[PDB]
Amino acid sequence: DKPIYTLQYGNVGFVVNPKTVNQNARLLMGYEYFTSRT
Amino acid sequence: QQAALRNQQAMAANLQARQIVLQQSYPVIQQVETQTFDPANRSVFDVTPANVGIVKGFLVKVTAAITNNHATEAVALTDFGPANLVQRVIYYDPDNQRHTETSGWHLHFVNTAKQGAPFLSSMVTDSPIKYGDVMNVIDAPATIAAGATGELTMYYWVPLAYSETDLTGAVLANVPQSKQRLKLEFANNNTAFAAVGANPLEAIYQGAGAADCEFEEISYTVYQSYLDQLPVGQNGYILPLIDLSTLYNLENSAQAGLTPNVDFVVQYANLYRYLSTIAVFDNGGSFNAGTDINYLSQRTANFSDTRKLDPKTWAAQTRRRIATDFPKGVYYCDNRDKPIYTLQYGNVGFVVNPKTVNQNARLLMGYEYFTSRT
Amino acid sequence: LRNQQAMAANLQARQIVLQQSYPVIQQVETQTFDPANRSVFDVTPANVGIVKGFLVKVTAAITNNHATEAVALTDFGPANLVQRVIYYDPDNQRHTETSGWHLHFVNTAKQGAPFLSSMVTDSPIKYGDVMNVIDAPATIAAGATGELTMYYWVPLAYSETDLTGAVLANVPQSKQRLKLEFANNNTAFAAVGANPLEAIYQGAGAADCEFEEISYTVYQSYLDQLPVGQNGYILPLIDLSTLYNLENSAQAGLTPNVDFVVQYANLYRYLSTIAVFDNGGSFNAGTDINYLSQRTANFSDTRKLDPKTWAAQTRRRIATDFPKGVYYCDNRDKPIYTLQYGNVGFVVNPKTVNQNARLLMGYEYFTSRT
Amino acid sequence: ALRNQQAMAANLQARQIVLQQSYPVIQQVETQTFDPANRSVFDVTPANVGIVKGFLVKVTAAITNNHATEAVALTDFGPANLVQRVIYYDPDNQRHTETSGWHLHFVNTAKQGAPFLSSMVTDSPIKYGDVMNVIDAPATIAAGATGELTMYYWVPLAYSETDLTGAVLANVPQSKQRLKLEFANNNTAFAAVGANPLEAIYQGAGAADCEFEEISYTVYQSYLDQLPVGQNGYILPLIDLSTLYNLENSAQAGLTPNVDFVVQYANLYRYLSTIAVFDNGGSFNAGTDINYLSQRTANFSDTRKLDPKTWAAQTRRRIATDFPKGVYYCDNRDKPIYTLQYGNVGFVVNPKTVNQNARLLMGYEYFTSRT
Amino acid sequence: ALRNQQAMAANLQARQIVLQQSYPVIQQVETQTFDPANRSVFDVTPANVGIVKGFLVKVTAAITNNHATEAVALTDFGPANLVQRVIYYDPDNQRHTETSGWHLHFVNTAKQGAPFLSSMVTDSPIKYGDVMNVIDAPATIAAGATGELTMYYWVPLAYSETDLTGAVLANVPQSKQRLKLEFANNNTAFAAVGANPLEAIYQGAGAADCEFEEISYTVYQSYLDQLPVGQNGYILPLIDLSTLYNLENSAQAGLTPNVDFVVQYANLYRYLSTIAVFDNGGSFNAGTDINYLSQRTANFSDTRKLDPKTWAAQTRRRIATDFPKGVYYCDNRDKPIYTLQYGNVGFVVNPKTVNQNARLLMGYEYFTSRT
Repeated sequence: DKPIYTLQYGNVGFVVNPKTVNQNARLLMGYEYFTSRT
Repeated sequence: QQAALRNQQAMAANLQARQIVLQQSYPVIQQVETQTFDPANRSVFDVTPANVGIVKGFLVKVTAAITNNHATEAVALTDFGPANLVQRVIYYDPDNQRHTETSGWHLHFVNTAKQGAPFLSSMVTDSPIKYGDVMNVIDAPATIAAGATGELTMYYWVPLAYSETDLTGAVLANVPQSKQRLKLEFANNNTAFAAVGANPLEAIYQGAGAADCEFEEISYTVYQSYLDQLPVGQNGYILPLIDLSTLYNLENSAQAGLTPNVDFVVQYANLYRYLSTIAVFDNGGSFNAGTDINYLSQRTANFSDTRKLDPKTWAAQTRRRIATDFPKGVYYCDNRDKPIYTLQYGNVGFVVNPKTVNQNARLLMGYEYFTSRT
Repeated sequence: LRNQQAMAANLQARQIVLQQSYPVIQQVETQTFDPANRSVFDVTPANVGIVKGFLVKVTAAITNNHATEAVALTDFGPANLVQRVIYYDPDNQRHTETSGWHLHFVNTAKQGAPFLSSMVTDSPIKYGDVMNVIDAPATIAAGATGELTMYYWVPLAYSETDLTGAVLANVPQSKQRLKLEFANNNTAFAAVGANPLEAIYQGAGAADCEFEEISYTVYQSYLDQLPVGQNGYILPLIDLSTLYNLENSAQAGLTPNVDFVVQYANLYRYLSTIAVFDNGGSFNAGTDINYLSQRTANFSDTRKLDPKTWAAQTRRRIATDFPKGVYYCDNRDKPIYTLQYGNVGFVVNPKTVNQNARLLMGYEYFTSRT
Repeated sequence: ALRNQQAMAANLQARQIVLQQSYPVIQQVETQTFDPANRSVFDVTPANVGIVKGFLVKVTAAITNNHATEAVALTDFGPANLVQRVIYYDPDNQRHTETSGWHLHFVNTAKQGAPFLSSMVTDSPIKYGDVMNVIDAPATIAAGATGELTMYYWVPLAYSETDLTGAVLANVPQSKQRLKLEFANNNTAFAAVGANPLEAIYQGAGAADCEFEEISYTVYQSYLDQLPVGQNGYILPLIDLSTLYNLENSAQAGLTPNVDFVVQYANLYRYLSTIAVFDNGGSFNAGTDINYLSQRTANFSDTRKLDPKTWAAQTRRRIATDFPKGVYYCDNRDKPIYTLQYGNVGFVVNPKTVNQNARLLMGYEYFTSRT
Repeated sequence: ALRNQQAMAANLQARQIVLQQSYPVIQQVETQTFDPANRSVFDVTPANVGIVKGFLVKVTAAITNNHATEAVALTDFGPANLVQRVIYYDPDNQRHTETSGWHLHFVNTAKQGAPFLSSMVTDSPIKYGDVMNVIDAPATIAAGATGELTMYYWVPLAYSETDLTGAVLANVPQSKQRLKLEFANNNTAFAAVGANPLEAIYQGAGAADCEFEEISYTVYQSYLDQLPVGQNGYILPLIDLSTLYNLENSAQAGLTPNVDFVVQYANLYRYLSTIAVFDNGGSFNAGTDINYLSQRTANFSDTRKLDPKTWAAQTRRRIATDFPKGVYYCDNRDKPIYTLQYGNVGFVVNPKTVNQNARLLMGYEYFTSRT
């Protein structure tokens, strides 16, 4: 209903504060978005 | 084209009004709330401060009683100790805009940086007159033996205004409608005590008796500092509009991905004017006195380092600022006179080139900055 | 109108004086004596240029003649080597009239650290307490003799750069009077259980302690070679027509959980306030107080704080705590000033009140000669 | 006189613009690790870039006491004696500072207002403290042990971070600067019992068998880059850049009990500070061998004739502690001693006791024009 | 837009005239022989003459393996690690290249189109071959032996012999250039078995007892003299001389198996080439620990997503052989990566295997304007 949209790169971020971090840990992100062809 | 005269005039008007406000109003520090609680029941509180005049900041007093119930083993203070009594603090002004949002340890290190010495500490001297640690303003037993109870006191200053004379960041709280909000997330029995070998970063005590340590209670008192009886003029209240429309915030973040002998770079965002930077090298739960670092630096898009220094030389610059060293693995950078601003030059980054990198290593960054409300 | 120009001129003249004159610190008097014979002295400073203040050096040897009991420093210790000080200028107007301990605490407040102390650091280079500038043995054992050194700065001018309160004596002719009352064998030693407020040492051997002798040297600090202009000497008339004084007082009548209010007088611009809670001879670290504050009638408290938070504000000013039961309040940037007597008061709400309890007040203030 | 007042105004404005427009940089120039038994004098070549303010010199060392049974203990100056002498020459080969490591260190302390780069002890439970050992040396080195030392010196060109008087403009590609560092060696660093400890780092019964294992130095150059350009090229504070801010030291002898020993400020320099070390024949005393010290003008009048403890009191107001035994300091920063404003001036010491080979080591901080 | 097209035309014409009228010169600037145990960082001062194109640095060294029984063998980078870092600052103290010796060497090879200054093996009976040992290092140094090494690096300012983009005009007598060389020492040059060989020259069971005996360097400066003068003074390619051509490197971590690791071209530079070294926790593999590599635009589309061998095939077309194990190259010279022409772009590596302490060492070659 209100898409994340910033005019500046990273004016918004997705946050994860981990309690436990094993070796080779990583976040695999997936995005759905709209953007102009031009 | 030009017309930039507006800015020049705006700055002058802002400074003039700031001075008038400082000269005409009277400073007040008043208690707004006090509570004693058991962390086992609750540890997060939302304080609603009073809406009176221009708010400069909050002095937060925190006391606690901790009992080590272990049958045989003791615990000892971590490097941060009582500074971890508050885990996180977040402030929202009447317009619901967020200002400071950071960890208690970061807020405390900035309190120290701005004082020019360990915050509210008692220096030691040869004076025969009995000055000294008489009142235990910030205090915590170095160790708590098996079966013993220790008493702690620590204070945090949550700033809105930059200082007592620079009202940049201050908040005008006169709208009866919306309240300010000061959120405090305190330590509890799950964050305050670290077992041997566990990461001590957020803990108060660490040791073989940690699993049996518990808070008997925690108490806090929030004092609000503000300016009352604001000066009025032909156009109504005289107010520094730039000061009151600028946010002075502290924020922290975490980054990982360090590798031995490779530059680890943390970019500064644009728009923010960074006054200070703190970098904590949490080397997988180990905090070392510079020995796990080749050098630290601040660098601009141009491979140009403005202060690429070995750890001890970096530490020397900090000794000139706070008269001692920050705890192991905590590094400070003062950019107050010439704030890092990515518009002034290209992008800029804070650099750490590690010598040794343990598993789960990360850099915890703390920033002090000014930014336009709009 | 006016004034804007009067002050502007005053400040200009001050600047010219500081820029053109030359500072001098000169010994004016030294004396050694036995307090068994005398303990009050009237020192006559030199009438030269603009006088800024006096540095008073006091040394003493104390012998514990007790057979087996020792004595130990009180909280004020050597700061009680001088019991009182009074200064009269060439026009017979008094400036400071206060106790040695209050004077010492103000010296500390103005320095921003324990006065003339040596700060401890990790430096391997041997800086440290090399010269024992202010010094006194923690204890003097039965049969032993201890050597003490104390310094006090009696201010006329507010600071090295603010000449408010300074005294013009290059002309006056009439003499200045710096009166000093030293500790004696009756005030310096407190028996166990007795009030240690005014004493230097307290302990089981006190009754047999005595001064071997006391010596003092007064150094006068002034500005010479004053600048001359058209109308003559260029002088900051406001600075020289303002008194910067320290004064003390005592108040009693405290009762548990009730606000004890000490009214500030009108006319005076109070820069700082010190309140000592002499709780019947007991000096506690805030545990006998609920809160302290400064209050305006019909405008409430401007800083009602618990003792530790009050102490926190002081730690920002002197980098440590004053001794037990000693509370400080800085109002330098905005001096307490009421047109009506007591339109403002200093408040102490006591938690515990022993017999013979009282608050010993100390004030730093500016006021017009006229 | 109008040409001067306007000259000073132009200078300050230029200084202010340079400070506002340029960006400060501190960067490593050179690092070297060596054994002083092999070589102890080094000529470092600073980079020629912008306006140079000074050099921060990091010095580390490892010392081993191989005596069979006896230890050695730090002298009063200790690690400040790791560098024996420092000399700087600018691109025109004009000499600025030339003094001892101990004098330079004492000025660094005076300018900081506290023991240089020290860590102040407080009651804070948070673990601030001597964490990084910026300036450090073990109090003693026992027979058979090896101690590690770290020392820092700031070699100034500019007077301060905001006052560029004494700074050096180094933008001439073929004219090099020279920073000469003369380090301690086994001969200077270790003093036998009873020998003069002035220049030594450690003194004790194990001295003859002490040896450096190595010394290392890293020189960082502090300067201002991206100099502002205007309608005439670089906007530069001409007075600042043509004034020398130097430190120098000398030794004076001829002291006799109860007689005023006067050291005349022999040059027409503007003396900002004076340090007097009473090396009483190898003995360094806490004022007990002195009646008084003073600064006096030809007019025979004293501006501050003080007993030793009172003299020390003035210093405690400046550096929050006392300088080591026998070291006396005098601040004249706001009103520099300048013999052309008043008669010749002298620094005075009236000794109470004078041992054989007694002397006053004088250290000066001053401004003087290139021409 | 007309002001630009004409600006570029004027630049090229000026460049062409400078190249036709001036005469190229290459001359020694400085030579020094030293033991890195004593000093390993040197600030060389180039001569201020005409337009400077670059520096050819000759480096020789003697290394002795004093282990009782074990040898050491060259690492994959070997003598390219004789210089650890190189940094250049021009007369205005603007920094150009700042990178590692190995990265600089790989770019020298990429620009030559074959291993830099190597001798190609052929069937010729005439005795051409490795006669002069221009770049040379013994494959192994046995216990008790001493090996001799020679290495050359070209530090570029100008992009090439014919393209003066990035060149430096050094005709300001008092503004010096700075070429800082940080050499290998016993700590960086020798890696024990199992230790990371990235920065080392030799690795083996005899490493702990290996020592440099000496290192020597000679810097030659290449420049253009007798600059053409016209009706306005020197005819100069203004765009060429106000553009920086630099090399820089950085390290990136955070790799996980089968997941795309993306390194964003974070600056608005015009990236001519990219080198990615997969230091897989001290292990350097021949593509077997990688699924694919690619360059990708915000549009999420890949312009060259390739398996490792096919990626290597493209590089073989550029340098006639493969770079060492774990070193990947990408040529973008004709169409430089420039994030302002298309969305942000990223260099991608999707690893098949990721060891502890894995990281990508990124090396970039790029153009950027001074302002």
